[PDB]
Amino acid sequence: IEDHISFLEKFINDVNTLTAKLLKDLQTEYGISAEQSHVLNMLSIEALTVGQITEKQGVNKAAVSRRVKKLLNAELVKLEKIIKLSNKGKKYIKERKAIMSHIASDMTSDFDSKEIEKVRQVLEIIDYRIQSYTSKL
Amino acid sequence: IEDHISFLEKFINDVNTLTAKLLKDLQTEYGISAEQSHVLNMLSIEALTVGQITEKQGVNKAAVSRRVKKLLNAELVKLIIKLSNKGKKYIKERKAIMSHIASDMTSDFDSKEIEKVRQVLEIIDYRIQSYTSKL
Ligand SMILES: O=C(N[C@@H](CO)[C@@H](O)c1ccc([N+](=O)[O-])cc1)C(Cl)Cl
Ligand SMILES: O=C(N[C@@H](CO)[C@@H](O)c1ccc([N+](=O)[O-])cc1)C(Cl)Cl
Repeated sequence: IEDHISFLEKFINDVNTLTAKLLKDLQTEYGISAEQSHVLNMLSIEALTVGQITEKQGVNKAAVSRRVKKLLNAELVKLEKIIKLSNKGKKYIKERKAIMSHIASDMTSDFDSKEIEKVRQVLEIIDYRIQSYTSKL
Repeated sequence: IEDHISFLEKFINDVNTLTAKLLKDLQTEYGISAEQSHVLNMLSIEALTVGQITEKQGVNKAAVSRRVKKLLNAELVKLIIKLSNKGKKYIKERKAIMSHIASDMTSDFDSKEIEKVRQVLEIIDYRIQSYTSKL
């Protein structure tokens, strides 16, 4: 009830702890820092400004800047202007989705796509609401 | 199933987005960065010796090392490293914000619906941890 908030916090912590570990090598192979990939996956969504990324993240603006340039030095992301992803950066995101999808299947081998449908409908609606709140200050 | 993973990925991204904005003013008011707040947030649960404090985040040796102490000074942390009273009070405040907003956002839902939501995230989390542990 405010216990769901905690669970949700724990659930997220776990996904990060897992995704981190699952993506270690690939990040090494790319030269990437964890916080850098999360920017790449953050842009995997479209294109954002360095303030947007800092404001959607909540870390020191300088740090976001230090990671945004390193991605342009590595040709992982390009510019419009705004900051898009480069193809090099895409094959990455693509190599990520592939590792994610392999494990997600194990853990969801025995589910009911109908069970899942309703649950997702409830989330898209919560997601919709979270976004509206965010825009207003 | 890739679209299911994209959504969860996005879903999370917003939650994180939103929590940041919603706590910014209060974290600034306590003089701490967001990153110092999960450090407290992880301790809202337990108390931890550096290793495990990093065992969840999994980032740098220095990132952990130069935020841990800051907090003792701000006086919201103790060493082990457990919460301090001022720290305990911060969380109380943090939980307020989060709960009112989450409530007033789920309010029109049939507990039955939300419950099946949590039950499917629990099964999913149960498998993650188990899998995590298998490294
Ligand atoms: O933006 C920053 N520094 C610039 C200028 O030196 C950048 O060159 C930089 C790159 C890498 C690192 N290093 O710590 O990973 C620091 C700074 C600040 Cl984090 Cl010091
Ligand atoms: O890896 C993270 N990065 C984001 C979360 O929004 C970043 O803004 C951030 C990192 C660490 C902490 N701190 O509380 O541990 C807060 C925020 C998690 Cl906290 Cl989700």
